[PDB]
Amino acid sequence: GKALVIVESPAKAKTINKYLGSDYVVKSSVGHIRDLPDERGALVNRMGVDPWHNWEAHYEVLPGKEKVVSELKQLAEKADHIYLATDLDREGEAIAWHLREVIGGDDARYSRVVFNEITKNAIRQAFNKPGELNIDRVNAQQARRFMDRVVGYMVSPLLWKKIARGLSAGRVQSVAVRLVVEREREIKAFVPEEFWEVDASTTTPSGEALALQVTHQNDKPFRPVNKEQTQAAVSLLEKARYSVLEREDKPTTSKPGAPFITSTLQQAASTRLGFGVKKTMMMAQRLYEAGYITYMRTDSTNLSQDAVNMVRGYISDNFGKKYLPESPNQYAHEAIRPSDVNVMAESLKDMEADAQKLYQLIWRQFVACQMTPAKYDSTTLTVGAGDFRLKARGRILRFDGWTKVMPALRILPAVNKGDALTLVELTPAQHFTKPPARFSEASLVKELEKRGIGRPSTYASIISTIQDRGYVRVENRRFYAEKMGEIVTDRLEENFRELMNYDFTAQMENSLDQVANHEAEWKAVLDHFFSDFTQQLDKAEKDPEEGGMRPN
Repeated sequence: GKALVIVESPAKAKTINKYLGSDYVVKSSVGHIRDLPDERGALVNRMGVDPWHNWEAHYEVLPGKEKVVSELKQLAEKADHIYLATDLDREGEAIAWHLREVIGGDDARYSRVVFNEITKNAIRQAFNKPGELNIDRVNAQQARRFMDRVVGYMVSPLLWKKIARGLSAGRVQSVAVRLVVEREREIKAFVPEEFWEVDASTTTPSGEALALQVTHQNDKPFRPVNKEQTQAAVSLLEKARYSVLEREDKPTTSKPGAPFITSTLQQAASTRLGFGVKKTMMMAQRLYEAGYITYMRTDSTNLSQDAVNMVRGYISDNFGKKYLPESPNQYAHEAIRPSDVNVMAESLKDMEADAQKLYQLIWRQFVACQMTPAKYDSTTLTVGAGDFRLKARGRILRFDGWTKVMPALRILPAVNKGDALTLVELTPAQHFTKPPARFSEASLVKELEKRGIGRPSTYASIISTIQDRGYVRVENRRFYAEKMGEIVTDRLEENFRELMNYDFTAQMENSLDQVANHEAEWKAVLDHFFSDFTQQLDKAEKDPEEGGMRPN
């Protein structure tokens, strides 16, 4: 009679039931239901996957999930049609595939509903228009997991043998570790270069104070490398006559950022709220399942016509016509944004302080992204003093614009060209060049994004995995490569060069994308991967004198 609707969690179940009437019975699977646990039978047994017999797999129902299978199966008969309401990503697709496979029955009896938020409208549309299970996206998800399995299960033994028991290799994890290790070595090997800067304090005809930075001497960039060059220049600057050579006023603006995507949210929540990548995604997931924000795994900065018109309505009524663009901002599945702009952080019920803060961050970025630019009247003064050229840069806020939604918060004095300035004080400053900055949780996420290595569904698992596996650590909010991280990275780089290659790893993500869009076949892709991998693994297993992996 009714329509059976399956979601992956009870939290989602509860929310979505609010928007589905009596023709539907909503049920959670309490998790994922089913999943995995030159051949060597016991290896295939362990992996659940057989690389030598065409990727044939052995899925088993997770522990405690047998009652679940019964419960769903029995519900499945009393219903005329079944709606697989899993999250929209490839993993959600595969979870839906598992539910269908286990429940059984005629395919025709199934629909796969997609939605990027759990609201009255998004739900009514998802079910009005319920499509079919996309086998390609399931295939793309299994390919990824089959290759992750393979690397984890087949490379790890080599590390136990050569290096130490209990070590774990990760196909992409090793690559992330590899970024941290390279940095460690950069920092280690850096030799700072000494250089000085001289600033001069002056006074305007008006008596106003004006600070300057020496930029040139003899029409060439100014840069003493030691105290004596600095002192020589200080003696001359002391005697020179200062005059304004040029005043460059120019209107400048600052634009608001695009709305959040998985990567930029991790960075922002880390940098602004001191939240770690894992905490952010867990809180973001709860906000999403509770119906407060759009889906947290996305890389699209797209905003729907309705989303944009409701925020413009909000800006118009709460800030005013001058904060509202003439036309909506187009920045480019949807970005992460609140589901209803009229819902404030302070009003979330099932959420705690930190998840409210993250909502507030998402809400402000969303509102700010559709507001007008901030306007500043900027000035750049170029001064002349003998053989020297000095500069001063300032700006005055003209109009706050988008910054109005953000919490509340150099102004050069007016001078004219040809104006004389009286030197008040000269202040030399010793400086040293610095090595490359350590990665923070944000810089690392940004780096994985920039290199095409991470994905919205992986960013945080990569970040957390490499730490837990003892390869790198985070202290004073920065990443440090552990010795075992360096030990494993060198071994891996030497014997599994292609596996560790950055471009090859980015290409695997695209090869996966190719499968999801029917541009490649999963098993063919798994075969290509396994062929390159086993030859690598064949060599690495030899003795060091024949090029295999070096021990200890």
